[PDB]
Amino acid sequence: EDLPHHDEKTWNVGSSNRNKAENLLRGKRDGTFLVRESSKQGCYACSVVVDGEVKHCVINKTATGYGFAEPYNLYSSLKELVLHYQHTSLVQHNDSLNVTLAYPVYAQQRR
Repeated sequence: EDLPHHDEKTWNVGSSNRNKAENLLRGKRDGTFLVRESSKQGCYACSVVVDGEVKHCVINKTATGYGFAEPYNLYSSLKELVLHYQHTSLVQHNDSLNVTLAYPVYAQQRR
């Protein structure tokens, strides 16, 4: 059916505090991830949950920055980042993050 990626609130929880994020990250099966801001700083970051621990991936939008974007790959919008980040394995990070952003943190809850 429709994918919850079209919904920003499904993975966007910038309003959630870092401590609140732990609760959101806690109780979630591996694969679930959330996107949030540095709160007051313009820096962005998404946290993911792994069978091993909760992680805080960093994302940064700049004239030429976004977090995921290398000469080989270059994401123009965050919406595309979330879609591909679900098909990309985080293992590459710390060479031990065997997981893929599979479902938004607020995907199961809809208004």
